[PDB]
Amino acid sequence: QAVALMKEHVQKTMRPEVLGGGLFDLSALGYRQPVLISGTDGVGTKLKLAFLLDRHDTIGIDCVAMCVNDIIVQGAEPLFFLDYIACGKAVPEKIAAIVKGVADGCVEAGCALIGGETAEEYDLAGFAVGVAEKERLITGETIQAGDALVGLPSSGLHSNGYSLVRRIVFEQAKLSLDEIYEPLDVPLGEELLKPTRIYAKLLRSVRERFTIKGMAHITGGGLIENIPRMLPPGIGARIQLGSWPILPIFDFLREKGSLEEEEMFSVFNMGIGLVLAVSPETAAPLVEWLSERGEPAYIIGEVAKGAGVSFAG
Repeated sequence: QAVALMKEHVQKTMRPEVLGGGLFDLSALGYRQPVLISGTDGVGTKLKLAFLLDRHDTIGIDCVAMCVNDIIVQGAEPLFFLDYIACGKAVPEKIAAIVKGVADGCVEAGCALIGGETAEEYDLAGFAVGVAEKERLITGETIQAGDALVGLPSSGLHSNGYSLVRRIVFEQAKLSLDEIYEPLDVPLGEELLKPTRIYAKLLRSVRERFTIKGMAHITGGGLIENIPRMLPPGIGARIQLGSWPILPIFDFLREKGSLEEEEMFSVFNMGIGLVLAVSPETAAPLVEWLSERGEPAYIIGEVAKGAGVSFAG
């Protein structure tokens, strides 16, 4: 049954270009000068929570999101994904649940799960491949002083800063994953397990109506480390504190862990999972457009001559 359920999950991700191992017929898409963008990633310490809660049908999404979000910031469209599950002994139902999350993420990203491997607690590793029109690569090179930074909200902690989280919730506060602590509105275990947002579909819609000069996926190192990766040399970012909603989970962690402001921004996404750089005149229109489709967005700052990220207000 587990195997049967596993095949059903994979089948949902299929797209017409997949030709029965699965091959991907790129020629069907009609790219003139195709450039392949790939990436690999592991969930990380967040996996430890999956173990403790015996809930494995969502971490697969985090895995897919980490690989896919990094691909789309370069302007690529995700094509296919492959997973690698390592474990002591393989329990069918367990593997089936891990794959289900991967498939769900793949469905959200629009990429097909064309391959997998279960080799004999566990560890998950994902690999995504995307493609972009060579002359349509988003490099951030055209970003100039004065451009606006529009941030799209994260769903929560996403997949970074879990080492610190585990230290705070287990070593320091000695909390229970089943308890509800204010300002959180659900059990801590559930909050810490919320899957990472996948921005693939949204960005594909946005890019059809607007010119995105650059993008940054907020992962390791937070806003501080990732925003500069999309900016040209000589250009820095000025973030306006209080221009976007800092999710409760972060206020919770700051309190329960007696954390300093700088450490926070150096580890957590603080509420923003993807930052977009656009010309000044595009900022408000973009935000309004997203608003009408039920997507919140915030003008979190602007770029300026210099380098690095600084905060104000």
